[PDB]
This record gives sequence, C-alpha cells and structure tokens, in this order.
Amino acid sequence: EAGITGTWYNQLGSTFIVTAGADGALTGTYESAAGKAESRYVLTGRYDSAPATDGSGTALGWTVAWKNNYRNAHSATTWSGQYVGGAEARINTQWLLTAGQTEANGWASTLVGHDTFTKVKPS
Amino acid sequence: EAGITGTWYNQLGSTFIVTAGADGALTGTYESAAGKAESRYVLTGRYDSAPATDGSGTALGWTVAWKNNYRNAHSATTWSGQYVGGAEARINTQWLLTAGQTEANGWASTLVGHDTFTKVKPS
Amino acid sequence: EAGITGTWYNQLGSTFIVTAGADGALTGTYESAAGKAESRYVLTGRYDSAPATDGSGTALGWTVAWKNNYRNAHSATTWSGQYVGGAEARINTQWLLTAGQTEANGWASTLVGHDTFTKVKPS
Amino acid sequence: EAGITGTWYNQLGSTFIVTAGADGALTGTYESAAGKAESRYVLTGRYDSAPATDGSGTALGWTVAWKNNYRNAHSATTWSGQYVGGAEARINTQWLLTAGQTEANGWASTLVGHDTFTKVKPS
Ligand SMILES: O=C(CCCC[C@@H]1SC[C@@H]2NC(=O)N[C@@H]21)NC1CCN(c2ccncc2)CC1
Ligand SMILES: O=C(CCCC[C@@H]1SC[C@@H]2NC(=O)N[C@@H]21)NC1CCN(c2ccncc2)CC1
Ligand SMILES: O=C(CCCC[C@@H]1SC[C@@H]2NC(=O)N[C@@H]21)NC1CCN(c2ccncc2)CC1
Ligand SMILES: O=C(CCCC[C@@H]1SC[C@@H]2NC(=O)N[C@@H]21)NC1CCN(c2ccncc2)CC1
Repeated sequence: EAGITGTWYNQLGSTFIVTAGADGALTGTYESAAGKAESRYVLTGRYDSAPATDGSGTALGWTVAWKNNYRNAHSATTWSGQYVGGAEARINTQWLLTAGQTEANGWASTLVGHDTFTKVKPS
Repeated sequence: EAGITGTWYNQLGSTFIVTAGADGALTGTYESAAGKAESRYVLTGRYDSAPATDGSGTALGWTVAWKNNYRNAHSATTWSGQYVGGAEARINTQWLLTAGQTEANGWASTLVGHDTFTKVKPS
Repeated sequence: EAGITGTWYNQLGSTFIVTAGADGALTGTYESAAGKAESRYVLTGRYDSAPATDGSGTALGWTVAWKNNYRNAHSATTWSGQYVGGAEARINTQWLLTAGQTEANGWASTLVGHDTFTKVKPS
Repeated sequence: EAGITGTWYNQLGSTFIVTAGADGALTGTYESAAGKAESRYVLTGRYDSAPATDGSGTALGWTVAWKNNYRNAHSATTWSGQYVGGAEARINTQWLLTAGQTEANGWASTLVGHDTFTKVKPS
C-alpha cells in the first residue's frame, strides 16, 4: 500500500531496487550509472509508514556505501526525499555524497545533488 | 576495529547509538534533543568497512524516519559524513531533513544542516 | 560572449533577469513564482569571466534577500551553479534559503533545493 | 546598526571583509585559507536590512567566483546564513561550491559545507 517497493530509475539511468517493509524499513540494492561504481551495492534506509492523507508525499531516506566485491570508492551517498504517488509516481530526492578525506581536506568532503526516480526509465 | 560502534553525542545534545556490523551495516537508535521528536527512533545505514589507510576518514551514512509509537513528524533525516579516529574521535556529518509536502510545496520540503558527533557530551 | 546576460526562467516559473558585467559581476532582479515573495527583488552575484574551453560550464552564483517595498520574508536565497551554453542553454543550480531564526532554532534555518533555468518558459 | 560591516574570520582561518550598505547590499573581499585560492577575491551579496526584532538572526548571502589576477579555479561559492548579534557575534553559514564541469560530469559539480564566522580569529 506504500507504493514504494519495486524498481526505480533516475535521470542518470541508475537502478534503485527496494523493498519497503511493514516496520518502516527500506532494503535493497543500488546500481549507479555514474561515478566510481560497478554493479550492485547494498542499501538500507527508512520511510514513514503512516504518512499524511492530505496529498503530501511520504518521507524517506536511504544510504549506499560505495564498497562491494568489485570496487571501493571510499565514499557513501545518502538520499533524502519523498515518494509522491499517482499515475506518474516519483521519488524526489536530494543527496549528500561524502568521501573519506584527511582532516585538512575535510571541508571538501561532500558533494550535494538531486535525483528524480520514476518507475520507467528515461530515454 | 572500525571505532564506530557505541554511543555518540552531537552539539544539540542528541544521542546516536549505533552498531557497525562486519558487513558494512549500521543499526541502532537515535534520540533527538531538537525538533518534533520524542524518545528513540530506529536508524539504519552503511559504512565503508575497508577504509583507506592514509589518514582519511571512514565514509558512512544513516537514516531516521521520524515515526515511533509516540510521534510522527512526517519526515526523515539522512546524515552523510565520515568517522575520524583518534583520541578525540569524531563523526563529522551533514544532513538532509525532508518533510512530506504536497506537490505544490515540494520545492520547500528539505532542510540542510550539519552535526558533529563526539564520544562525550557537550556542556 | 558569456551567454549569461538576459532573462531566464526556472521550472517554478520564476523570472531571473541578469546582466553579466565584463568584471565578473552579476546584477539584476528576481521574481519568484513560489513562496513568500511578491514582484521583483534585487540580486547580485559573480561569475567566472574566463571559463575553461574544454566544454565545461561557467561557474556562477547569486543572492536574493527577500525584502522589497511590498514584502519582507526575513530570508535570503543563494543559487550556486553553472551556465552550460548551446542551442538549449541552461543555468543549472542548487540553492540554499536561510531564514532568520532564534539561536535555539538555528539548526532548522536553511532549506536546500535545485532550480534549472532556461531561456524559454516551461509550460 | 546592522552589526555586519567589518572583518570576519571562519574556522579555516579565511578572512571575509564586508560592507553592509543601507540598501541591503554586501560588498567586499574574501581570502580563503583553503583550496585553490590565493589572495583576495571580489564578493557581493545581499542582507535583510529590516530584520525581525524578536531575537531572530539577520538573513544574508554572498558569492565569490574564484578568479582573480593570480588564479582561476573555475568555480564559485555561495554562502547562505544569518548574522546573530551580541557579545560573541557570529555569522552562521552553509555554502555551495560549484565547479565548471562537462555535461556528463554535471551531477558531481557541487560541494556543500558550513562555515562559522566570528569577529576574532580562531587559534
Ligand atoms: O563516484 C563515487 C561513487 C559513486 C557515486 C554515484 C552518485 S550517488 C549520487 C548520484 N546518483 C546516482 O545514481 N549516481 C550518482 N564516489 C566518489 C565521488 C567523488 N569523490 C570525491 C573525492 C573527494 N572530494 C569530494 C568528492 C570521490 C569518490
Ligand atoms: O522536527 C522534525 C523531526 C526531528 C528532526 C531533528 C533534527 S535531525 C537533524 C538535527 N540533528 C539532530 O540531532 N536533531 C535535528 N521534523 C520536521 C522538521 C521541519 N519540518 C518541515 C516542514 C515543512 N517544510 C520544511 C520542514 C516539519 C517536520
Ligand atoms: O518563501 C520565502 C521567500 C521566497 C523564496 C522562494 C524560493 S528561492 C528558491 C526557489 N526558487 C524560486 O524561484 N523560488 C523558490 N522565504 C521563506 C521560506 C521558508 N521559511 C523558513 C522559516 C523557518 N525555517 C525554515 C524556513 C520562511 C521564509
Ligand atoms: O578550491 C576551490 C576554490 C576555493 C574554495 C575555498 C572554499 S569556499 C568554502 C570554504 N570556506 C572557505 O573559507 N574556504 C573554502 N575550488 C575548487 C574546489 C573543488 N573543485 C571541484 C572540481 C570538480 N568537482 C567538484 C569540485 C575544483 C575547484
């Protein structure tokens, strides 16, 4: 009933596969079409399992650490956003991507951006 | 060996209790001293379980959805940052806090900020 | 030659009117179609007046304080982004919107988002 | 009366020299102690010249493009924040630093961070 479980695609062509559990959990895999990434990475997150009923979206977030058996990019992305249902359902997000840095370079550790996920792929 | 498992406190006085699993998982609870929050909330996230050895920090992230048995603030925060070890260990983060909004208000859904966690409480 | 001077429209329908001076200055007016805003506000900013020639965009930023003769929303937005030329020229930005807050509420002062500007209006 | 005009120092040791004009303008120079920066750069911005009187801070923002006669880092930073007066006056900010990138790399153009400015230097 949450509308979230399934496969989602962003504007870069990345693939977000997620299960929204009854307890508020998000689990799944992420495959990025961009950056220092190859194949699937574990993700986990949380969502509001009792959202408002006034047309507001459903708040959520998740994390990927960019380490798997094929690569380690010494970094992690978190996406914070909301699911907005309907015939053209979307998950609208903004993200923070932190790379490990020495203390001297810590000020320059974190990229910010935004991803829009839909249930069908962009062309 | 990761240095992450345990209790951490930020500059607001919030309490972050986390277990860093051997597989890269973060699990635990978060108690915020600020905002529309009461008692403990579930968190989950990920960290780089094989960080660089050049003095760089360990990248990580986690999510809290602000729903428990006592409150629902129809929102979720993700923290993205890194752990920096030593005698004054820290987790330096930046966060995104998305609230569910109607489509018309979506542009105004997301707060950004920064939290510094240490192993002893601020005064 | 910079391609920046003129009128630009974002996805909300806001109107950004700017002059890019030879010295790196941006001046102009901003009219927001969203939020606590009415009519035109002063803006000022800066851009890279000698960008790279490898196809990279031109970095820039500007600020609006949301006070004019008709409203005061006790807030300011900064947009940071780049101009990307061509037949479908764009200014791709991300923004930070800070509202004045008491010290206790300072953690919740700042919204983040993203605006895409084009030379013709969205429909 | 605004409290803003003068010299300010952040936690990196950078020096922000600003004049707050009666019309809401900020002008001055910025010297960064970090990154691809040498000597002083022009800045310009805006502030709320009629802030609330309830103890809330004064909203403001400014931009530096990282080009002067000595360097060009093909980038620009905007700081968005507020001035909080008193015996230990501060300007609390968050910033976005966009670097020119090709279209393919645009997703990775923008760093985010936070700077705290005070009227005396850190040690
Ligand atoms: O490229 C990756 C890992 C893959 C990220 C993919 C990103 S996630 C948000 C966006 N949405 C997607 O679907 N895909 C992209 N990691 C880097 C990034 C840049 N890095 C630094 C280093 C130093 N300072 C700052 C940044 C080094 C490590
Ligand atoms: O207050 C909370 C839940 C608790 C958040 C606590 C935050 S997490 C980052 C920081 N670090 C901490 O340790 N504690 C704080 N949620 C709101 C926030 C403001 N909300 C909106 C609504 C509409 N538009 C924008 C924002 C409504 C819901
Ligand atoms: O609405 C405005 C002024 C107009 C902003 C228009 C925005 S600029 C980025 C975006 N692009 C546009 O073209 N238009 C929009 N200001 C508020 C916002 C919310 N405010 C708070 C208060 C307390 N905490 C957090 C936030 C109160 C003051
Ligand atoms: O280093 C500078 C210019 C000086 C910035 C100084 C910064 S301003 C916020 C902070 N507060 C200060 O007082 N000082 C620092 N510019 C870069 C940054 C990293 N760059 C990229 C490239 C590609 N992708 C992402 C990022 C390349 C250009």
